[PDB]
Amino acid sequence: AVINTFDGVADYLIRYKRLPDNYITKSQASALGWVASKGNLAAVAPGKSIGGDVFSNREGRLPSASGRTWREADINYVSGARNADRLVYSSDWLIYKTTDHYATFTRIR
Repeated sequence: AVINTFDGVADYLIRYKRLPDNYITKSQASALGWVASKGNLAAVAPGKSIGGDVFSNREGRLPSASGRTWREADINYVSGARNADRLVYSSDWLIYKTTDHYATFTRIR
Protein backbone atom coordinates (compact mmCIF):
# COMPACT_ATOMS: atom_id res chain seq x y z
CA ALA A 1 0.00 0.00 0.00
CA VAL A 2 1.14 3.61 -0.26
CA ILE A 3 0.56 6.66 1.87
CA ASN A 4 -0.82 9.27 -0.56
CA THR A 5 -3.96 10.65 1.01
CA PHE A 6 -4.24 14.26 2.29
CA ASP A 7 -4.53 13.12 5.91
CA GLY A 8 -2.07 10.10 5.61
CA VAL A 9 0.59 12.31 4.05
CA ALA A 10 -0.06 15.25 6.36
CA ASP A 11 0.31 13.12 9.47
CA TYR A 12 3.49 11.54 7.99
CA LEU A 13 4.95 15.02 7.39
CA ILE A 14 4.35 16.32 10.89
CA ARG A 15 5.46 13.12 12.59
CA TYR A 16 8.63 12.38 10.57
CA LYS A 17 9.32 15.82 9.03
CA ARG A 18 9.68 14.31 5.54
CA LEU A 19 7.56 12.87 2.77
CA PRO A 20 6.75 9.13 2.76
CA ASP A 21 9.07 6.87 0.74
CA ASN A 22 6.69 6.88 -2.27
CA TYR A 23 7.54 10.55 -3.09
CA ILE A 24 10.21 11.75 -5.44
CA THR A 25 10.91 15.28 -6.62
CA LYS A 26 10.36 16.54 -10.13
CA SER A 27 14.16 16.62 -10.58
CA GLN A 28 14.60 12.97 -9.46
CA ALA A 29 11.70 11.81 -11.66
CA SER A 30 13.24 13.67 -14.60
CA ALA A 31 16.53 11.89 -13.88
CA LEU A 32 14.60 8.65 -14.69
CA GLY A 33 12.99 9.68 -17.99
CA TRP A 34 9.79 11.24 -16.65
CA VAL A 35 8.42 13.74 -19.08
CA ALA A 36 5.24 15.62 -18.21
CA SER A 37 3.71 15.64 -21.75
CA LYS A 38 4.39 11.94 -21.84
CA GLY A 39 2.29 11.13 -18.72
CA ASN A 40 4.82 8.45 -17.87
CA LEU A 41 5.55 8.81 -14.16
CA ALA A 42 4.37 5.22 -13.33
CA ALA A 43 6.20 3.91 -16.40
CA VAL A 44 9.58 5.30 -15.25
CA ALA A 45 9.11 5.37 -11.51
CA PRO A 46 6.54 2.68 -10.65
CA GLY A 47 4.63 3.36 -7.43
CA LYS A 48 5.90 6.90 -7.10
CA SER A 49 4.23 10.32 -6.65
CA ILE A 50 5.75 13.71 -7.15
CA GLY A 51 6.48 15.70 -4.12
CA GLY A 52 8.93 17.83 -2.30
CA ASP A 53 9.18 20.45 -5.08
CA VAL A 54 9.31 24.09 -3.90
CA PHE A 55 5.93 25.89 -4.04
CA SER A 56 6.74 29.64 -4.37
CA ASN A 57 3.38 30.98 -2.97
CA ARG A 58 3.68 33.76 -5.64
CA GLU A 59 0.26 35.35 -5.07
CA GLY A 60 0.41 34.96 -1.23
CA ARG A 61 -2.64 32.79 -0.92
CA LEU A 62 -0.68 31.17 1.93
CA PRO A 63 0.85 32.93 4.95
CA SER A 64 4.52 34.13 4.90
CA ALA A 65 7.21 34.48 7.59
CA SER A 66 10.96 34.94 7.63
CA GLY A 67 12.68 31.56 7.15
CA ARG A 68 9.35 29.98 6.12
CA THR A 69 9.40 28.33 2.73
CA TRP A 70 6.73 26.07 1.18
CA ARG A 71 6.75 22.76 -0.62
CA GLU A 72 4.22 20.56 -2.51
CA ALA A 73 3.29 16.93 -2.53
CA ASP A 74 0.93 15.23 -5.02
CA ILE A 75 -2.18 13.62 -3.39
CA ASN A 76 -4.25 10.61 -4.68
CA TYR A 77 -1.81 9.96 -7.59
CA VAL A 78 -1.54 6.48 -9.19
CA SER A 79 -0.67 6.68 -12.91
CA GLY A 80 -0.76 8.80 -16.09
CA ALA A 81 -1.00 12.61 -16.05
CA ARG A 82 -0.82 14.37 -12.64
CA ASN A 83 -4.01 15.60 -10.87
CA ALA A 84 -5.23 18.69 -9.01
CA ASP A 85 -4.67 17.36 -5.44
CA ARG A 86 -1.74 18.81 -3.57
CA LEU A 87 -0.57 19.25 -0.05
CA VAL A 88 1.42 22.38 0.53
CA TYR A 89 3.51 22.22 3.69
CA SER A 90 5.76 24.90 5.15
CA SER A 91 9.18 24.49 6.70
CA ASP A 92 7.57 25.13 10.14
CA TRP A 93 4.80 22.51 9.54
CA LEU A 94 1.80 24.45 8.37
CA ILE A 95 -0.16 22.14 6.08
CA TYR A 96 -2.75 23.22 3.55
CA LYS A 97 -4.55 21.02 1.05
CA THR A 98 -5.88 22.15 -2.31
CA THR A 99 -8.19 20.06 -4.60
CA ASP A 100 -7.95 22.51 -7.47
CA HIS A 101 -4.23 22.81 -8.20
CA TYR A 102 -3.47 25.75 -5.85
CA ALA A 103 -6.51 27.94 -6.71
CA THR A 104 -7.87 27.58 -3.22
CA PHE A 105 -6.46 26.00 -0.08
CA THR A 106 -7.74 24.78 3.25
CA ARG A 107 -5.35 24.62 6.28
CA ILE A 108 -5.33 21.10 7.79
CA ARG A 109 -2.24 21.10 10.12
